Amino acid sequence: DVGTVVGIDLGTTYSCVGVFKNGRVEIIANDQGNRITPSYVAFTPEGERLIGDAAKNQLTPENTVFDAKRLIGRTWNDPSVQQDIKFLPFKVVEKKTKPYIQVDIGGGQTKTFAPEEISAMVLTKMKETAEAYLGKKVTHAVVTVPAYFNDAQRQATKDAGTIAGLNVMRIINEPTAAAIAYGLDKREGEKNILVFDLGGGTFDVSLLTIDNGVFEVVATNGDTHLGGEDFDQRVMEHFIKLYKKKTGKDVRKDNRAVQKLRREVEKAKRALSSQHQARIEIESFYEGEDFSETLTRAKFEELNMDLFRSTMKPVQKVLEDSDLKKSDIDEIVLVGGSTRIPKIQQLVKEFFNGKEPSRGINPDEAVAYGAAVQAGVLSG
Ligand SMILES: Nc1ncnc2c1nc(Br)n2[C@@H]1O[C@H](CO)[C@@H](O)[C@H]1O
Repeated sequence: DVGTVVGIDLGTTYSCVGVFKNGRVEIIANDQGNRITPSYVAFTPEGERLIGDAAKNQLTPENTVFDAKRLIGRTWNDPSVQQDIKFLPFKVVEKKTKPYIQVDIGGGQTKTFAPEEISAMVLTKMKETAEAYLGKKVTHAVVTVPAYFNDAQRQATKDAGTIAGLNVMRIINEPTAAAIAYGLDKREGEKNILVFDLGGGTFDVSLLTIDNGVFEVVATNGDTHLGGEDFDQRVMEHFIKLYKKKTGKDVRKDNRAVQKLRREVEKAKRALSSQHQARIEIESFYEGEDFSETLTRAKFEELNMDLFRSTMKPVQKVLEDSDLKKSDIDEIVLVGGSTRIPKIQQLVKEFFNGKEPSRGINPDEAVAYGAAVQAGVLSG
């Protein structure tokens, strides 16, 4: 009837899908062998619709859609939308009071998609990912949303699901799913949970309270324009300025050379979470002339220190807005791949006077894991 219910984390930049199979949560890998899929849609001049990794990694930016999560369930005239469309390379128009995305789907053919139709495309990819894994059709799902999502934003995420052919049984808050994944629900008494979520493009701090398996979101903070990509971009600036000093050339003149460096800078960033040095390598790069340079963990930290330190400010504001002190935090939950960064981990620990955060689940998978825990109960 309800079949195997899937747990889907529908993120701004990345998405993740999990299932409960043979007594445990399984985080499913896509057709590219990745356990997280970029929340990207691209259209090639030939007319092919690309979703995920193929859409993000395609060398080309007017016909590449991403960050639909910033527009979903919002009106065109929403000041947040108006501010956001200034940074989006694709066209956004007013249609049916909403911010519809306009793209050439190939051969000069123009189409408009509501932000829930783009999220539906990402959700279809997640569903295809789970169906390939399970060997059968998926009809039902548990989809997570940020704790601050209002009525319209939650309904539009439910609508995205319906378009993708999914019955979104439950909409669950992302920090709550993160807490469920660490088994913080299975505890007795009253506990205060600080969820520190540093994603690809958004930073969210949530103060939750657990009272006998029952969660309550007390206060939320963060910065909607601070995430992992901002860290990639700081590294990008360093290498663009250095290539200017070493060759007198301007890398930014070739868009594909920028995308190549962006992909290499992102791989290097991930490597510096485990090791102390990473090398970037690109052929030919720019004007046939090759690219080979190194990045140290210490330099990455120095290029991003102000952005890293800025994350402590909303943590202070949630504590105040919940009338709590550092001593009142029983559990610290780290969410998002960016929390793998050793300096981010050091900063959060020292802010909580040596208190160690929960560890076990990968922070980039915790929300889909928690969603897959709830999906399991619902599957039976
Ligand atoms: N190991 C890691 N070290 C540093 N960053 C990482 C890591 N893994 C992931 Br995934 N990321 C970044 O997290 C964001 C998505 O949540 C993206 O910007 C990713 O680049």
